[PDB]
Amino acid sequence: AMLPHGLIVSCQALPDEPLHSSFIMSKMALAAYEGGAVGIRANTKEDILAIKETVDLPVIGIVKRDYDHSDVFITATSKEVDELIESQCEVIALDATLQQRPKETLDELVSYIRTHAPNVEIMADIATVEEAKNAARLGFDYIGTTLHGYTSYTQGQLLYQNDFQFLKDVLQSVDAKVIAEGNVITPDMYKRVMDLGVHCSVVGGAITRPKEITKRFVQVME
Repeated sequence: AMLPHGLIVSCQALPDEPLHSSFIMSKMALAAYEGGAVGIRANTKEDILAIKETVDLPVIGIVKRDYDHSDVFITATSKEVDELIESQCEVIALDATLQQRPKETLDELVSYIRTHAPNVEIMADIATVEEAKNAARLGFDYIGTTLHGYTSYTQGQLLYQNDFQFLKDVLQSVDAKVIAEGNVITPDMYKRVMDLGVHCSVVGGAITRPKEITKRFVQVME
């Protein structure tokens, strides 16, 4: 397995966020590497290639792209997969909910990846326990929780709620490698999720989003 136990840093500034920049994301990933991260989440082929220039950490690649008439935006179709194959990231991740996709179904997209990029591992971005089970059924190499609370049917939910109850349920329903992702904001939460038995945790905003860290300081004053 490409991803060792440990901390993954997500370096995925989108257009219109302050640090949107292949170049800046390559230096964020260099910082995460120097601080002891064991991998990187990255978005778009161009950011993946920039990152692969500054670090040798295995990278988890997505392409975030909206399609009309679909709620699936994380590596929705084989178009995004083909970009990621050219990028040579070690792990291709994709929304592995069962919401309607623009083109291939999720089943078909998994088969597509195994067919055309047999050397790459796959990772399932999921929002629910049933989705996690289905991803295990599809043979995903890793199962992440980034979509928990970020779908229309999980509004309100936060990974940490009720002492990480959702994560507990996920770990008990599958035997696949489970990745805690989404609002892991303190070293203490990170410790907690590793204690609960996840393989890795992914941290984004608490490391690579100074706007969001800034807002957390400023709001104690409200």
